[PDB]
Amino acid sequence: DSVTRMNELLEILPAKQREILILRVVVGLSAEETAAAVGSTTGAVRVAQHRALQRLKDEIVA
Repeated sequence: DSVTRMNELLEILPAKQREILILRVVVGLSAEETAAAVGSTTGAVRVAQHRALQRLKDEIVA
């Protein structure tokens, strides 16, 4: 199940990064709305996004 694999991948990330990716990508919050939602700065959300995609890319590639 594709969503099953997705959740297993997401479970590889820190909670905060999972939350950010779900909010930005699946739900569709902007970076600003996401930062407001999770009590961060937009800058912090951008950094977390970068760190998340890199960890994901690592897993997918390997």
